[PDB]
Amino acid sequence: SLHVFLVSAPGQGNVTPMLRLAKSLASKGLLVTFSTPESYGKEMRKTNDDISDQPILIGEGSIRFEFLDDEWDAYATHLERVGKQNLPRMFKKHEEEGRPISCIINNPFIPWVPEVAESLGIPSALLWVQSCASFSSYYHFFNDLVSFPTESNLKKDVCLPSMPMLKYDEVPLLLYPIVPLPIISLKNAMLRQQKNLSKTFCVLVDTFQQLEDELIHYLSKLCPIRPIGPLFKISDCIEWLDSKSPSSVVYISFGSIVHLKQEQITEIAYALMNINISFLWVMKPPQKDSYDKQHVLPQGFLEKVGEKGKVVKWSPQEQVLSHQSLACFVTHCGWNSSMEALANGIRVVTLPQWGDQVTNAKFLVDVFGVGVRLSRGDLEDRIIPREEIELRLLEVTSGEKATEMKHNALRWKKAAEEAVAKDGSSSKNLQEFVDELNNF
Ligand SMILES: O=c1ccn([C@@H]2O[C@H](COP(=O)(O)OP(=O)(O)O[C@H]3O[C@H](CO)[C@@H](O)[C@H](O)[C@H]3O)[C@@H](O)[C@H]2O)c(=O)[nH]1
Repeated sequence: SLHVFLVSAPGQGNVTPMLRLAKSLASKGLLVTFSTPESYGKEMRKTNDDISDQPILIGEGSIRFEFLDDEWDAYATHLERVGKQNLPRMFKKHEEEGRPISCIINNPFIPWVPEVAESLGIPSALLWVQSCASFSSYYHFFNDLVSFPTESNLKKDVCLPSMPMLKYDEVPLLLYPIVPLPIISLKNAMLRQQKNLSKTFCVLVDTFQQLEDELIHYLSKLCPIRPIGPLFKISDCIEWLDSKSPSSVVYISFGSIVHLKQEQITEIAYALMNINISFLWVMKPPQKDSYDKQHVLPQGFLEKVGEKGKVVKWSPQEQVLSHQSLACFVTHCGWNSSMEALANGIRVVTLPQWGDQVTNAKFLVDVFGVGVRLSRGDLEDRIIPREEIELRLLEVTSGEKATEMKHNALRWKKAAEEAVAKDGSSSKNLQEFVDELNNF
């Protein structure tokens, strides 16, 4: 019935939640138009045959794919410029066909979208694609409410409300003073998103109330949040895994962006060879425009390790992480992977790299209690050697608190599944958002 337009920044980290939310809304019986820049839509339309220029009927609703014309930080202003003109182009064609948009939902890395929305008098909504503690970090940074590291004091602790104390290198690294050249682009977009929050009536977050309970209430009277996660639940690999014994495979994957250093890759392989543990390891091939090059393994690696180890280029990570044969998840602690691990009951080994990964790894290890810390990310600037890698793999699988960390994980999978059930907090939140879309 209701035409709700969704628009994502390019990239797995942003498209996966927007699309997951799109499927949620369509299931709730709405016309949902997902939109992403064409240069990126090109790459998911080649790999997908059901991204097929018809609505995919979901529940009582449907999902049409109207990619914004990319005409393609130099890119950031280009996407803004092109987009601020071509977006209303799409809201005229749509309106003048009897189906006009009643809400635009964007993610932070296109923070100008709310402006365009309010320019046309369309209500603007924000899908936050990180944790509520990541939101709270940015909100308090932008509004200058709590003290943060400065060039004058690069190592300052930070005390945010209803959060553990974070060390200088546990707050999302986009807020760190020492920021490389391109990293400034995303920094401003996050801060630009904090600015336009005034122009937004609802902030949706892929978290569940039990996971970040006290922070969500604190923000409910400051900058209210709507937890509607885990979105992925609300909305050769397997057979090989089907042939292992339960709780025995080390699964390793660092998402679609992180490309570790060769030296770091080598210490992981020797680590896995040494302790002779079963593993599934995603080693992402690079972009064919070099930039950074394909990794290599030790010689005879695959043949020394044998049936115990398996290297793939990409993985059905949702299917993998629900698999009883997994023992742990060496993760870069992206939020989409952190939520997948939490809602599947998987213990983690944290190797965060940049952005909010350091925060999420702080929480998984010290707050959520579901894993072991392996590294501290980019400000640490240290090749984690094979011996501590072997060390954390034994702590998380057979150490003293291994079963305790397992129990913790199970209870978070229990609590994640309550929230997504028909009457749970997140299902209710999501319906009350649908309840508010209609009423206005
Ligand atoms: O082999 C793989 C590896 C990953 N995934 C999927 O890829 C996504 C990974 O997302 P995430 O865990 O969020 O990793 P990144 O792509 O690095 O996410 C980026 O965007 C997120 C939202 O801004 C931030 O939390 C991260 O810091 C940023 O790196 C998840 O849906 C995984 O299931 C696969 O299907 N197969």
